[PDB]
Formats: sequence, structure tokens, C-alpha cells
Amino acid sequence: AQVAIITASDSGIGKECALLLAQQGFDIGITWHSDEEGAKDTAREVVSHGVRAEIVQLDLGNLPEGALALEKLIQRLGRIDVLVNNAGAMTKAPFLDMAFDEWRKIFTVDVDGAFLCSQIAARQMVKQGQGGRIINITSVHEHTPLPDASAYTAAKHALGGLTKAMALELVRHKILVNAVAPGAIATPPDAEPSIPLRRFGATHEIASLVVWLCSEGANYTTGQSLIVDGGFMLANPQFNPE
Amino acid sequence: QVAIITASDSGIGKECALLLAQQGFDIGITWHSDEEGAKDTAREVVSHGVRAEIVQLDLGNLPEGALALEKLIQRLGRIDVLVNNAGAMTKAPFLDMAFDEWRKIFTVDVDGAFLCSQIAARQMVKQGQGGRIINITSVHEHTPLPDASAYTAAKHALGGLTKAMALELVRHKILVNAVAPGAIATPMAEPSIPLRRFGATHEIASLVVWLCSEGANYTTGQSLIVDGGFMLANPQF
Amino acid sequence: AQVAIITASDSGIGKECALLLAQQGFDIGITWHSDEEGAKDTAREVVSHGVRAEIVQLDLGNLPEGALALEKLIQRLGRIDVLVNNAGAMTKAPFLDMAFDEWRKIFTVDVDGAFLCSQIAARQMVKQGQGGRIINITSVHEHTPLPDASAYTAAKHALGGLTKAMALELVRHKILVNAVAPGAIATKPDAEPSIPLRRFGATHEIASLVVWLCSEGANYTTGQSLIVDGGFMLANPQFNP
Amino acid sequence: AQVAIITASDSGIGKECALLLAQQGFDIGITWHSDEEGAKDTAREVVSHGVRAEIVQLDLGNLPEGALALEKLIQRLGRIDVLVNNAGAMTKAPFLDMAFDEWRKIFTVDVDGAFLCSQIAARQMVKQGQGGRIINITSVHEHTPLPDASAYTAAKHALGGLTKAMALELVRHKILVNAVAPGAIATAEPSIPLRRFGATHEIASLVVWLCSEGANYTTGQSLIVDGGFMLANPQF
Ligand SMILES: [Ca+2]
Ligand SMILES: [Ca+2]
Ligand SMILES: [Ca+2]
Ligand SMILES: [Ca+2]
Repeated sequence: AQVAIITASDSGIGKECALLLAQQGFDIGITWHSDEEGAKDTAREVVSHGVRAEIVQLDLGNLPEGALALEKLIQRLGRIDVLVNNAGAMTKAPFLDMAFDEWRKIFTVDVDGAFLCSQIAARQMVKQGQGGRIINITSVHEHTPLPDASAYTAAKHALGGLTKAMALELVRHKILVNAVAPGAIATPPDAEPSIPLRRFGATHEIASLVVWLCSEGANYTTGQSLIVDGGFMLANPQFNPE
Repeated sequence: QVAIITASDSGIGKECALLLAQQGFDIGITWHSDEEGAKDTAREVVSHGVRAEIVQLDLGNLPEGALALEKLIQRLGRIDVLVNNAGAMTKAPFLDMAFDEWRKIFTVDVDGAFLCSQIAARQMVKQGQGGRIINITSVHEHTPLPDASAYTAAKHALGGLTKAMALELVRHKILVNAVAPGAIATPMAEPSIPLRRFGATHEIASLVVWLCSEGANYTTGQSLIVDGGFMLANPQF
Repeated sequence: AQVAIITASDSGIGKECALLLAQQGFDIGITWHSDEEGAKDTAREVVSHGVRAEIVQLDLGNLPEGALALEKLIQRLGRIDVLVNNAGAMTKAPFLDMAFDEWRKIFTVDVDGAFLCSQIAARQMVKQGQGGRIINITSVHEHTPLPDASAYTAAKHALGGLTKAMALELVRHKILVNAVAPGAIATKPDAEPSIPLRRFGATHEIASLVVWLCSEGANYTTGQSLIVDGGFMLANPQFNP
Repeated sequence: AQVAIITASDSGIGKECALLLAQQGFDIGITWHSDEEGAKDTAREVVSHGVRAEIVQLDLGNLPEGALALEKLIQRLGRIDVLVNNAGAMTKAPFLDMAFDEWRKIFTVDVDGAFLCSQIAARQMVKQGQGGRIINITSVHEHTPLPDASAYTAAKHALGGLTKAMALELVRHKILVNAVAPGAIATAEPSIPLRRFGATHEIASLVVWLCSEGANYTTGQSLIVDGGFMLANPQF
């Protein structure tokens, strides 16, 4: 089979990517930071689709050595064709008060892990000589700021820039690199008038685009940030309800 | 369900019609050029067990020419998907371009999509079941050509209309996006492009199909660029 | 003296660009599509700064022939160094109901005028061989939509595209082409909580940037859309007034 | 006088910002991470304009403690009205071979410094209650990649995001936050549409404009000064 690895997987977007790719016949790897039972839970659901599931701890508290877990996971699965760098929870902190270690921790978890995992995956894809795909889950805040989450905004921008740089630098290896940039996604209702579509997105509505990016139809798409946001990016003071 | 491709061609238009026919959409086609290509596409659509209906929609006769889309919607019974396909690129140096040439490029490249989108959106509102409008633009929605100022300006216009329709039609659950191709190989190495080849028509049509899927229900107001890395390239590349 | 021409001038941004450029030593041309008396008042104020002012009518209801008034104005000023294509009033019309003639009229007034004026100015700049500047007044709606003004949004996008295309195509002539994209401008503090800076902009706050774009300091700037908007573009659904 | 401080100053854009703001009558603070002699040359030229010049080392190899040099510089000048976070040199490393230490060094020098300096300046501006300006010198690579400088590209994007976040978060204090994004600056070229490198004064001139009252409605933007670099696609 092709092999897809979802890094920093969670019960939301990351789990939904794992399951939809398992249903497409990919063997799946999962990395986890602290939530081993959630990773084991997803792995059991993946195995129910008749593909392989392998998990490993990738400790974002112990970079860069901690990232060598992905090498071991690739060795166990035999190859890698797809890396999906899933986004962790949003950490907020007021700009004026934010401790330097909190600024650094948000970059460590939200960019540095994706950097190290992307480099390991890309080195394996070059070794195989069969191309590959790297898909970074970012946010609308790759593009437009939060008013109370400056580190989170800056790190999403950083992962956007890394996405473009990897796309250009790795294109020669036929490694396609893109971001999927979610808006406000419900992780299980009243209308949400602040969003043009007037609801939160579903995890499936992000994972579906990841699946398309893993299809042969996506073979001309690289260097892009594909925004799935219910119109969040269209909102401005002439729309925003008072 | 019904998908209509306006200003269809033997490239992206045909491949959208065929992939949507295979998802079980009845197909409408309008043509401004290559009627025989539209008829060939309709014959191949019918081989997939769905309906194919075609009309001329003459972009040299706007606005009255656009009423052909009302006739096509009447014949197919409804519309769920509109794909506004893009015509050929016309180049013309800026300093000496005739005003009529400038206006003709806006007529063909945005006025047609405007009128088709209004007719489709009215029908989708009447149905009450939402809909999808997909505008085929260009990388030149975003970045210029050095010798095609009218084409560039009209692609940008269609990108702005995409955003405006997306926001204005959103409470009717009509999702509006652009697919922005780079250099595509059509019936009608490239070291300059990072992937070092032209795109295939199926690599545009594939994304149009995804935008017609339930998985795309949260996607609106966007311009999805399918360009082999064209947008990444600069004088440092 | 260098010459700056402000096309489709008004008592707002266009007037303030004329007055601030007169104060930087530019002879001024003004074209008017509306408000003839305002154009004459601007001219009288410009001449107080010790430079020339010339005005013509340029009727956007008579394109293309009406644009030839700009050739007469350039002749009368002897040269052109700067063209400022000023933006007219925004027209709102619902998308589903909009008449096709309404759609086309917005493109005529908001893109086609700037196209023909830019061609005439660029031809003269090329013949002079001394470079030039074309500055298009667009809008934040070059970039983000209105909810009820699809034609205005599309036409501002079009003028943004034309800005980039002219910048690339005219670069060998050292003709620098940019857009200044205003937000909500008064034509005050804490009166507008929907905007992050909590007020409308002043005409001076647009014209000041136009003045900078006409300075030698701006000689490396081309192809850009410089947004002056009190943070309008930042006001996503998570902005709290 | 109003006070402008140039952080991570150099003999190019940083010096020219200091000189052109001194001409407008700003007292000047200079921090240096490299080229101490250049910071002293800048100060010498600044005082010719009849304003104060104060210099400190701000060591980006010693963060976060090193950033407290900016608190000392503000104390010496009495206030701050303008912070210009100047950009250091571009560092390249191939993506597949890049060490984690190289990635981290580039984020330390190209983002973390600007973050800590911006926080210190913004706190002072809030304490004063008189508004202020923060101007980040980024790059065209805030927007478009290098093909062989992925860390530099990511870090410039990061600083672009921080610029937007600070613009929105600090707006109630009337602290205006923008980036100036240079192309290729000299400190004929047929790869660049205008066929030359930019001059340091063609960047500093825009920074001076952003420090004027006419710029009082500009916040959250990245103003690209690049000779058309961004327009040059595979069709140029
Ligand atoms: Ca379970
Ligand atoms: Ca016929
Ligand atoms: Ca000149
Ligand atoms: Ca102040």
C-alpha cells in the first residue's frame, strides 16, 4: 500500500484524516505527544478498515532528538508517501504579558515539530525516488491575525512560509507541499452570525480536502494554502455583525 | 442533480463534463466557440447513462445571448453546479491596445460569467437546495502577464466577482469559488515552471469535482491555484 | 517644474492630492467628470503655492472620445510626470437583480476611464524618456468584497490587475505603477468601532502617501497595492470592537 | 523630541533610517547585534543633525536577557515613539541537510529579537499613553520563498504574522504596526524588472513616511519595495 503518517494527531482533524486515508487503502502511522490512549483508539479504528496502523510517541518537549521517533515509525511501515502535519490546540496569551518561554513553546509545538517531521519524511521520499506529498494543517491565522494570540498567529505564518519554501525546494524530487488552512471547526446548534456560512466547519470538511490532495488529480498542485473557512476570509467591517 | 459548463472547450470544459457525468450529474454545456467539440462532449457524456444538453451562448450578443442558459436550465429541470469555463487568452501590448479590444476581453472573460452566474444563482435560490458556482480563472487572477494587461485585469475582475458572489449568496448556501490554472496542455520540458511541465486538463477538472462534493461544503470565497508552483517562482528561482 | 495630473478629481482625495503635490513643486492638471466648480476652487488654491494649474472636463459618459481631453491637458502643461487616477463614488446594487447596463456603467467609470487615461499618460512618459509615475486610487475592495456591491468589488479588482500589468509592462521605461487602496475615508476618534482604529480616515492620510510615491525615495516601488485603512483588512470575525 | 530606536542596526538600511529620522528631528537610539563600529559611525552622523544618539549592544546570542538592553536605552532617551526592527543578513542552508541548530539560530536572530524588542517598546508606549509606531523590516520573502533558504523564508513569514497580530492587538493604544518588505538592496541586474538593486534610502524613505502624521491611518500592512521582483513570474 501507499503509507500516510499523521503527526501530532488528535481526536478531530488528525483522526478524521487517518480514518479517511485508511478507507482509501493507505497504511497509517500516527505520532502522539502525550495522549497515547487517543492514538491507540484511532489505530484500532484504522485497523477496522483492513490496513496497518503503527503509532509512536513523538515528544515535542524533547526536540530535536524526539523527532527520530518518526524515522523508527517509517522503518516499521516500510516507506512513506504522505505526511500530514496536524495542528495542535490554539494557545492564547496577551502580547504585552507573554513570557518568552511561552512564545518559544508555541513555536516549538506549532512549527519546529512540523519542520523536523517534514525533513525526515522528505529525506525518505528522496531515498525512495517515487515522489511524495507533505500536507501542513495551518489555519486562517496563517493569513489574518487573532487579536489575542500573537505567538499562534506568527507560528501559523511561519508554517505557511515553510510550506512555500519546501514546495519550491523539493519540487525537483516530485514532493508536492501544500497547506490546508481551516477556519473555525467544531470538534464535538445556534447559528454563528460572525461567519458568512453561519456555522462552524466539520472535521470531515478539512479531512476531505486532505484526501483530495492525496489523489493523482492533485498532482499539479504545490505551494498553496487552501482555505476551508465558511467565508471567514471574506469578513470585514462592512459585513461583521455589530 | 445537474451541472452546467458554460463557454465549454475540448480541454478543461470537456473534462469537467465527463468527470461530473461519472458522478451521476446530468450535464448542460454552453459554447461560444467549437460547437462540434460541444457535440462530441455531449455524445461521450451520454455514454455514462446521464443526460447531455447543449446550447450556443453567444458572448458576441450580450446580454440577450445569455438567455440561452435559461433555456438550458428549463430543459434539464434544475441546476446544482455552474462551472464558468475560461476562453483562450488574448495578448495585446498595453500602449497601443484599441479600446474596443480592451472592452471585448472584458465581454468574453467576465461579462459572460457575470450573466451566467446571475441566471444560475436565481435558479438555485428558487430551488432552495443551495448550489455551487465555480469560476475558472488563471494564475493571472493574482499575478500579471507582461503583454496581456486586459486579460490580467479581466481575470482579476472575475476573482473579485467570485468573492462578492460568495459573500452575497452565502445565506442561500450557494458556494462560490475560483479554480486558477497555471499553464495547462489542451487540444486547443518547461524549466520556467517548478514542476517542469504543463498541467493536464484532468488536474483542473479533478479539483472542480472535489468542489462539487459534500466534503467541500465549508469552502467558499477562495481562489484555488493549480499551477505546478508557478506562483512560487521569482527572479531568485 | 514636474507635472502631476489628477483625473476624475473630487473635493476629497483628488483635491488633497492636488494641493499637497502643488506644495512639493508640481504644476497641477485636474480632470473633472463631476463637480466642475470644485475643480476651479482647487486650481485657485494650487496657484497660491507658486505653481501652474490647468483644468479640463473628462466625461466618462463619452468614452473613448472623452478621454482625449487628457491629451489637451498634458499639451497645456508641456509634460506629465505623475498621473493619479482618482476613484469616484461607490455604487451599490444587489447581485441577483443588477441590470447589465448598471454592471457595465460601473466598469466604464471605475476601470475603463483609468485604462484610457493611463494609456495616454504612459505614451507621453515614454516619449519624454524621463520615467514617470501612475498611481491608481482603488479601495480595500480591490482585495475584500462588499456584501452588496459586486460590480464595484469586481471593478476595483480589475483596476488592481491593470496596476500590476502596467507596472510589469512599462518597467523598462522606468514608469512606476502602484495602487493606493483606501478604507473608509471622510469626504472623529472612537466614532466607528467596526474599524480597528475606531475612526474614518482623513483625505490627507491618503494624499500623504500619494506625495511619498511621487518623491525620489519611492523610485524602487512598483506593482504594489498600499492599503491605508485603519486596520479594516485585519477585522476578521474574531475582531472585538 | 520624539524618540526613534533602530534595533539590530547595520551600515545599510538601519543607518539610513537613523539618519533620515534624525533629519526629521527624532532623538535616535541604536541597538547592534553585529557591526559595533557601524553603530558608532551611525551615531556620529546622527548627532550632526542636532539630535541625541544613544547606542547599546543588544546581543541576540543571549536572549531573552540580552533584550533588556532596550529597556536601558529607553531609560537613557526618556521615552520611545518609534521602534524600527531592522533585518539582519540572510542565512542559507539546504532544507534536507539543515541542522536544528541552524533553524533555531535563524528564528532566534530573525523573529525572537523583534518579538522581545516589540514587547518592550509596546509596554513603554502603553505606559506613556501617547500612541506609537512599530515598523518591522522584513523582506519580499515574507510573501514568496527562496528556493534554498527555507528557515529565512519561514522566519520572515513569522515576523509578518507578528506584525499583523501586534497591529490588531495594540490598536486601542494607537500603536501603529507595519512591515516594510525590501527586495534586493545594494549595501544592471536583468533578473529584477527595474534592472537594479534598491538603494538603502529607498527603504528608509518609506520608514520616514510611516513615522509622519500622514501615516496615522496605516496599520497591519506589509509595504513591498522591490523594483517589481514580486511581478516577475515564469512569464517575465
Ligand atoms: Ca474509538
Ligand atoms: Ca449549429
Ligand atoms: Ca523623472
Ligand atoms: Ca504620539
